[PDB]
Amino acid sequence: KVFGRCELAAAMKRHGLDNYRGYSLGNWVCAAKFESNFNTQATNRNTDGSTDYGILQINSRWWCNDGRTPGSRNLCNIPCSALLSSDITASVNCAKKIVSDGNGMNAWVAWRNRCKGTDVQAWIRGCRL
Ligand SMILES: [Cl-]
Ligand SMILES: [Cl-]
Ligand code: NA
Ligand code: NA
Repeated sequence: KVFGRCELAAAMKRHGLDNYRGYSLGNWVCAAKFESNFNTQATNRNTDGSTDYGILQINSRWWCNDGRTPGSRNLCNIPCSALLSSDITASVNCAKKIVSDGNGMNAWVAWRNRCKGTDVQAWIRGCRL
């Protein structure tokens, strides 16, 4: 599913991401835009052989099991395919674990390079939330 901007913002609010660990909703919408273009089906392979999955591009080396990333961890205890669903629950629940692991949203490269230090509020402007 390809979300609209305000549709995704509302879904992330419903799932508890607004101000989660101090990150306002716009941060999460901005990260999703540049990680996946709001497409839950997005996948991208990394040089080390791991793969990133879903709307927030969660990596199989640490967070999910895809059956082809040797020695990796499954810290979210889920198959990576669950992160491609039109229902974002599994992606949100795993993202909450990631953002709590000490490095905050710096775990998402696109957030650090394209959202951090910008007016992220703009990503939720106009939306009914
Ligand atoms: Cl959803
Ligand atoms: Cl933080
Ligand atoms: Na915001
Ligand atoms: Na893994």
